[PDB]
Formats: sequence, C-alpha cells, structure tokens
Amino acid sequence: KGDTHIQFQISPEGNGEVLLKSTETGQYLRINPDGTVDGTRDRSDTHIQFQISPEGNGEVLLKSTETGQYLRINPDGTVDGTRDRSDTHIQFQISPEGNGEVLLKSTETGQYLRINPDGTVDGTR
Repeated sequence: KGDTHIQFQISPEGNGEVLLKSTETGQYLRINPDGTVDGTRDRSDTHIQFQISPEGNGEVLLKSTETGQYLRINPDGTVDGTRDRSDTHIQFQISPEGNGEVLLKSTETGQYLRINPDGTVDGTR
C-alpha cells in the first residue's frame, strides 16, 4: 500500500461516465479492444471512459464503456479486461485517502491497481 504509483483521481464526465487518472502522471486508465490494459494521456481516447457499477455491500465493478470490459487484477499481478461478470477478480473497493485521491483495491487478491510512469498497468499488494 506504500507504492507511489497507486493513487488515482476520479473525474466525472456526465452521463454517468468517469475517467480514472494517475495522480502522479495524469495518465488515464485504458482498456483496449484486445483486453490489454495500459495508460494514456490522450483525453480523446474512447477507451478511457469508465462506469462504476455498484455490486452491493460497497463492492464495485470498473467497466470500460466503449467495449464493455471489466477491469480485472489477477493473482499474479497482471491486469486485463474481461466480459465475464461472474469473475471474482473484477470486484473493487474504492478507498479514498483525502483530497479526492483514491486507491483502487481488488477485493479478492488484496492488490492495488498501479499505473507505472511508463503507462504499464499492474497490481501490487
């Protein structure tokens, strides 16, 4: 939890969409059509638009709207997209740390989402 690349801002975009942005670099989380996940500064990229979908008891899904893929953190720390809504590795807890900064913690594995400064995305405990 002491990692320096795990804090995000959540920017509302109306119509119920949000952007998930690294506080360090301003890079936005992106799910590509091929299921890979990375970071980009391209504000106009359609693949950075997310919907936060409540599951109950405070768990949420983070769904990339353009291609309907849910963010997944696997036990091995890799991050990808999936359409399998029953996967236990797509549930997140949004944990604020003050001033609009949050950690995005994947419930099943205890991993925090991380966007490294090179735009690579992974999980760290």
